[PDB]
Amino acid sequence: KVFGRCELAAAMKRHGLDNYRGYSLGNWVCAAKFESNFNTQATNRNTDGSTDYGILQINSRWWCNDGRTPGSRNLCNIPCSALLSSDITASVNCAKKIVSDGNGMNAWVAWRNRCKGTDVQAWIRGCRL
Repeated sequence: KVFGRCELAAAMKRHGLDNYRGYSLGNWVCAAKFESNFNTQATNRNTDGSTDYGILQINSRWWCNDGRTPGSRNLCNIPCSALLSSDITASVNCAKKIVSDGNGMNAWVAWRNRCKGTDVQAWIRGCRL
């Protein structure tokens, strides 16, 4: 599923990401924009042999199991394919663990390079939330 911007904002808010670990909703929407282009089916292989999955590009080395990643830990206890669903529940629950792991949203490299420090409020402009 390719989410609309306000569609994704409303779902992320419903699942408790707005101000989660102190990160405003616009931070999460901006992260998803630049990690996945709002596409739940996005996958991208990393050089270490892991892969990132889903709307928030969650990695198969620490967080989900994809069966082909050396040193896999599966800390979210979920198959990586569950993170590709049109229902973002599993991605949000895993994202909550990731953003709590010590480095905050810097775990998302596109957030750090493209969203951090910017006017992230713009990502929820116009939305009825």
